[PDB]
Amino acid sequence: NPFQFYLTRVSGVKPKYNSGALHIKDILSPLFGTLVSSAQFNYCFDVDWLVKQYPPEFRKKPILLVHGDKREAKAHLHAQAKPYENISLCQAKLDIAFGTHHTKMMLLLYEEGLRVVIHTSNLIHADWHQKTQGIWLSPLYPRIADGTHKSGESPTHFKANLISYLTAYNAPSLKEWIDVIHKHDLSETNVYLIGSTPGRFQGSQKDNWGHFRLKKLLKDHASSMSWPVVGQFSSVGSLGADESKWLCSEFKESMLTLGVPLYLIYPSVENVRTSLEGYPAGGSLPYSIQTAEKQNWLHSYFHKWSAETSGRSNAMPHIKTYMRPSPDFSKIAWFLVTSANLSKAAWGALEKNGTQLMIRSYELGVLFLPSALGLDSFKVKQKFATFPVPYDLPPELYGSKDRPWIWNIPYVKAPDTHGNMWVPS
Ligand SMILES: NC[C@@H](O)c1ccc(O)cc1
Repeated sequence: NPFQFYLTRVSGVKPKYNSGALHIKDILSPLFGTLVSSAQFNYCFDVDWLVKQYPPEFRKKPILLVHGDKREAKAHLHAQAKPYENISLCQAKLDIAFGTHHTKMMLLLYEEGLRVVIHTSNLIHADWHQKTQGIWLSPLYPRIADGTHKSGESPTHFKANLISYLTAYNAPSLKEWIDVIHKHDLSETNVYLIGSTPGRFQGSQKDNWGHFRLKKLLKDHASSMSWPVVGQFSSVGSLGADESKWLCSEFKESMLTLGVPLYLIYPSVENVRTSLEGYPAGGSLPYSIQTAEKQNWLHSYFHKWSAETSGRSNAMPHIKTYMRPSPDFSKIAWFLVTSANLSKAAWGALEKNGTQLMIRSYELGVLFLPSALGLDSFKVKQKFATFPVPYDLPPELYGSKDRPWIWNIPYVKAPDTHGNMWVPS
């Protein structure tokens, strides 16, 4: 299995749909390595829950929480963490308004080596219970021989790219992690790192982050041959008065680069209502009416969540993925799993006559390119060489009575899976 792409365990589906799936407890298990230290990058944290996910033998090893919380939220997290002597915090600078530290990553230092986990879940119980989430698991990276001269770099430049991603935080606790990474051999890595960090980026720096980073990698490492672009996310930013301000102009331009139909997959109200969680799934799909009403044009692109292939049509998506399938959806030019939702905040927007890329947030994903395996395309695994696309293809268009889930309006005409309504207030 060259991909090491996994879905999270979902409670309440037939065990067969969990056979290849991982829970955070599986990831932190002693079978994965003898744990020495770890760093947990994320957005939302439940500290008490998090510590319980570690096996008892490792619960006392040092843990760094890398978050972007400010003011009261920051003190609240510090409070959550106070009781546990072994936990430190690193607040990621967020100098631009409306930015978040949204990246989900685990750095796991073991006696036997190092593991990097890049994924889509918050460190709270409900993100790992009944949601469709994605995980990339790196191989066990060995420590570089105490007396040898090697970069420990991969053909994909993962080691250096990860270091540059961490370097951008300018944070003392991350420098130690940077030092740990320097000391390991990451050469077996076959994926590309695509990061976002807060900044306004000029000249050659534009290629470093966000959608320009992706455009850059697709230009250098993909080959060109009508192939659609598929985008799949759980949050939607304000994209502009029409499709030509950002979505189809700079954003799609990056995505269609190689060496045109746009499908956007986003849960409808019906998807959420009939889900395993019901309407409360909607708490993690924060599309607000203020944003939606500004951009009714967008919803023509929306397609339903459907994941029969993985038994997860009722497990609402918190994963985010982008890909480039062939016209019959049987193969793909590339696949990306990332924390980046469909927002300018996450991906970048061009400013100052198009000489500046403005990103608001930290995001991180892994791009799977066939060339990194010495292929030209991946065949799509039709039943979750062959890439495990986690939802059904082709995607299904919203019906005429369908609506995009909007989290801050009420739904009171029809009860959900648990006989409940939704009245946010
Ligand atoms: N459910 C908490 C809410 O703040 C939220 C919603 C969506 C996310 O991706 C992360 C957090």
